[PDB]
Amino acid sequence: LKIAAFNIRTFGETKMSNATLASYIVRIVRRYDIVLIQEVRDSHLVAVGKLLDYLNQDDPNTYHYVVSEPLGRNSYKERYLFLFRPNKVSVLDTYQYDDDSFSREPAVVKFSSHSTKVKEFAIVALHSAPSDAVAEINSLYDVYLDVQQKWHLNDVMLMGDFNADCSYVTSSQWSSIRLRTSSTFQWLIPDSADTTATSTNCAYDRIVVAGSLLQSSVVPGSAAPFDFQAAYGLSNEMALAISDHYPVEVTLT
Amino acid sequence: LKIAAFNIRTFGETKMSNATLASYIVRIVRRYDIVLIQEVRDSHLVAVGKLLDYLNQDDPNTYHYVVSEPLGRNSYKERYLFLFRPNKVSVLDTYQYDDDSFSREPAVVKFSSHSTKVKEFAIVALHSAPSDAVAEINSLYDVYLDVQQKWHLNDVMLMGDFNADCSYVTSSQWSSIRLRTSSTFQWLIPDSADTTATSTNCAYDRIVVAGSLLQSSVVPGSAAPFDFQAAYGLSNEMALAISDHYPVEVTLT
DNA sequence: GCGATCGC
DNA sequence: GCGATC
DNA sequence: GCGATCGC
DNA sequence: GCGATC
Ligand SMILES: *[C@@H]1O[C@H](CO)[C@H](O)[C@H](O)[C@H]1NC(C)=O
Ligand SMILES: *[C@@H]1O[C@H](CO)[C@H](O)[C@H](O)[C@H]1NC(C)=O
Repeated sequence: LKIAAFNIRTFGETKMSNATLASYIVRIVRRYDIVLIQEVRDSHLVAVGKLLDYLNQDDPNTYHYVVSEPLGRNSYKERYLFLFRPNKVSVLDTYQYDDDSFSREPAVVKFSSHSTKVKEFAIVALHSAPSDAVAEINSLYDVYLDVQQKWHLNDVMLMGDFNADCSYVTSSQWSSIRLRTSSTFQWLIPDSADTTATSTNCAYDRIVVAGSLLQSSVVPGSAAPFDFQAAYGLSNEMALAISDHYPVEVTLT
Repeated sequence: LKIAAFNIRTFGETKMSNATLASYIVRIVRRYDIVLIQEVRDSHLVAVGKLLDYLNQDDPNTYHYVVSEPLGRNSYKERYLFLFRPNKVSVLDTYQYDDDSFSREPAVVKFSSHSTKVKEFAIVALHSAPSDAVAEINSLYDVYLDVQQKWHLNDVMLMGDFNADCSYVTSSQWSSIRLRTSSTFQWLIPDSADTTATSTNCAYDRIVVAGSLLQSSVVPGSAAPFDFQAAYGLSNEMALAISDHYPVEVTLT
């Protein structure tokens, strides 16, 4: 099973209405069984509708989805969108963590997976606020505890664009982040990875796993950023038109 | 007499050490009798030394100067530098306004001018904080009153990079700015001027005059931004390497 | 400092 | 058009 | 979100 | 290397 987290810069009607752009997004999305799409700025779900239409052109149930409400303290809101192949996994339950620790309160989905060692697991999504990256990543530790009590599940994948490097999270701040220091979690995407399509070299996008079953289901060395620029022979300009971030992915067995 | 205010993006040792860059700065500076240079990030005055050396290669007294101390609340400091031709004008007095209304407290120079209608006038320099543009421009009204009481002088020129347009000062904020609403002042650079070398079209840099004598000394239509890119046949890249702003200038008679 | 979209 | 973001 | 220098 | 800016 292939899972990815993808920050698609300002995913909305404008990008989904460009046929060239749409085609590349569709291509990327089709690589995965489960894909978290962040930065969905689509109050009426018109862009999301268009995407599913493309994905479901040959079989109406190729992909299904779960979408959060528009999240944000002020006028700037984003949804978390989970795309999944219904023949591979099912959604057992979902929940919106709500506390005010986060700009975009984490969306949590409990999945059933027939084809892998782990049979049931949750995914916690987070597109952190660049400005409050340290505190938010640190707050995810409490979300993990929450999920654990709510569903009696230890097998949890924490994923998204954490802004977890470069100017947002410096080297001296790591020690104050419980999600990082705790031995309960395994960070699949290392600090040395480059998850940006831009000129920077930053490990913004992360994949964090907790639980013995989930940890043992991970295929060694499968976790990495997917450089779509290199894969598809695009120019930097074309790559940036799709997104400023690369998806981060992992394979489960 | 020709007076200008020029924000030279990060004026410092790096820019002054590039001979091509230095040459263009020198060319620009030589157009004027009095020139306010902002964004001087030169704690030891090495860049300022180099500039004067160029300017004074043929006659040791071609240009003289007055420099403020490094100004700023925190670690980011800038000096205000006034370059003047000593055969044209003299410095009678200077003063550092100090209150905490400003990020970079205005430097004030009182000049003597033999060749023009106005014989004595002050120049108030301000490189406002982009973020607190409205309040700072509004605070200049109080500085004007200050100068007026200190020296019994009504002939005052307020100049610099006020960040007075586009996202920093919007249309609905103008009415709260006393320097703008008061009939005491004449705004020489209009809102329709473009003072940036970048792609934006903004009237950031301004020239404001108070006092009857000074107002009547102004040559009608002489006040404008000096587009050095167009003047010297530079590429956009070369122009931006010099500065992101154009000098604003005026002629007095 | 810059540039972009959304959602009014 | 422009504010709140990334 | 990005990129630049200074001044440690 | 990195924080405080523009
Ligand atoms: C799609 O976006 C790209 C990359 O930004 C193009 O430049 C193209 O202009 C857009 N769409 C067109 C009209 O088909
Ligand atoms: C001067 O700066 C320019 C413009 O940015 C050049 O690209 C040039 O590389 C610099 N100086 C050189 C070494 O002489």
